[PDB]
Order: sequence, then C-alpha cells, then structure tokens
Amino acid sequence: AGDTKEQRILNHVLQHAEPGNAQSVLEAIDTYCEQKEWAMNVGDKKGKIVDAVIQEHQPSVLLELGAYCGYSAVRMARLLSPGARLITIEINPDCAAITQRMVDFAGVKDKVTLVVGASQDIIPQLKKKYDVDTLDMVFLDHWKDRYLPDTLLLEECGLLRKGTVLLADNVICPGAPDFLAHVRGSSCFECTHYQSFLEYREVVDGLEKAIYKGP
Ligand SMILES: C[S@@+](CC[C@H](N)C(=O)[O-])C[C@H]1O[C@@H](n2cnc3c(N)ncnc32)[C@H](O)[C@@H]1O
Ligand SMILES: Cn1c(-c2cccc(-c3ccccc3)c2)ncc(O)c1=O
Ligand SMILES: [Mg+2]
Repeated sequence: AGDTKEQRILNHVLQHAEPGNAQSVLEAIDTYCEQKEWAMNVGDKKGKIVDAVIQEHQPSVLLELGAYCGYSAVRMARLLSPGARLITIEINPDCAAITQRMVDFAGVKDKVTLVVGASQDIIPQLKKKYDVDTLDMVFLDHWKDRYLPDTLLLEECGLLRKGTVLLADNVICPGAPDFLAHVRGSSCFECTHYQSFLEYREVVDGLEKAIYKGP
C-alpha cells in the first residue's frame, strides 16, 4: 500500500532484504529508519545489548510486550535454539499484521507466537491459553506507563520464577522512572543498567535488566 510508515518499512524490506535471512531484514529496517523515517524499533545499537542478554541467559520461553513491525521479534527469534518459543503481544491489529509478514519473510515463523490484544488482558491468559508455566525472559517495550503495572501483573499471575529475566527498553527516553524505582527498590529483583542511546539518535537512553529472585 505505502499508506502508513509501518507499511513503508515493510515494503522496503520486501524490496531489499533476502527472504529467510533475519540479519538482512534487520539491516534493511535499520537503514530505512536511519535514512528516511525514524521509527521506534529497538534498533541495532540497543539490539546488541538485547543480543548479549539473550546469549547469556539462553531463554526457551520468551515473552515480548509490544511487537510493532516485528523488528525485535526477528532480532530475538534468530538467536533462539530449536524448540524455543517467543510469544509477542501487540495491541494494534495493523502492527500485528505487519509483524506476522515480517517474521514469515525473515524465516523465523516457527519460533514466534503473535497474539493480538492488550498485554494486561493477554498476560493473565498465558497459563490458560498459551501453554505457559513460568517465563524464562520478558522483553518490555510497549507504552512505558505499562511497565510497572505489567511487571506487578506478571508476578501476581505466577509467571515469574527465581531466575526469570526482565529486560526493559527506553527506561531513560521516553523513560519509565516508576518501573525503575520498583525493580531497583525491591529485594525480589537484581538489576543492571545498560546506558546507550535512543534508536537512530544521539539522545541518551538505556535498558534495565531485572532478574527475579523469587517471592
Ligand atoms: C516500541 S513499539 C515496539 C517495538 C518493538 N519491540 C521493536 O523493537 O521492534 C511499542 C508497541 O507496543 C504496542 N503496545 C502499546 N501498549 C500495548 C499493550 N498494552 N499491550 C500490547 N502492546 C502494546 C504499540 O502498539 C506499539 O506497537
Ligand atoms: C514505545 N516506544 C516509543 C514510544 C513512542 C510513542 C509513545 C510512547 C509512550 C506512550 C505512552 C507512555 C509512554 C511512552 C513511546 N519510543 C521509542 C521506543 O523505543 C519505544 O519502544
Ligand atoms: Mg523501545
């Protein structure tokens, strides 16, 4: 179509990336967003921090909040082992449609379960509908005012265990100070900050890793 920025990001990938080649898809999205239209993909610089977290902790059951065009889903899915699952939750059904196409194009279809709906509604269904016991890792990257209540909801729903890894993008810009005060101030988390930059910009941003210690 070319009507929305999201459709234009996808079109660019369709025109320039190699199918089945996750790295190719990510480079194409990053190039377009660096050069033509800024978009809220975690991007390549903060992407390397995301990579490093996945490579250290090696999650088999991963949850992502906020899928957008599929950039981070592809980024994380490409590093996952055979049999590993990425469940990604996306509120905007038009973003979701782009994400499925992006994931299919990149060759990581079988790693990904895309769910359309609000994280606050879908999180408490994970046990009942999606075969989840507890989560290995969660990537928080949706509207920043949802970080705190969704972390509280994840805990309450029984989805965190000793060693569950939370990784939150944008804890500086646009920021999530209430979420940070909670995880850093609670003895139930061990936290690490990764200072970086907002995607495609020179504005300072950061990620926070928070490891659940158990209740
Ligand atoms: C930063 S974008 C996601 C970017 C993506 N993680 C990446 O790096 O490629 C934020 C997304 O979260 C979605 N979102 C916002 N609130 C949500 C919620 N409560 N539940 C699920 N998705 C939500 C928005 O529609 C938007 O697509
Ligand atoms: C979501 N997001 C955004 C973004 C873009 C528009 C609005 C909001 C938002 C909405 C409500 C409360 C707080 C923030 C956030 N910018 C950069 C990212 O990397 C990202 O993941
Ligand atoms: Mg982000």
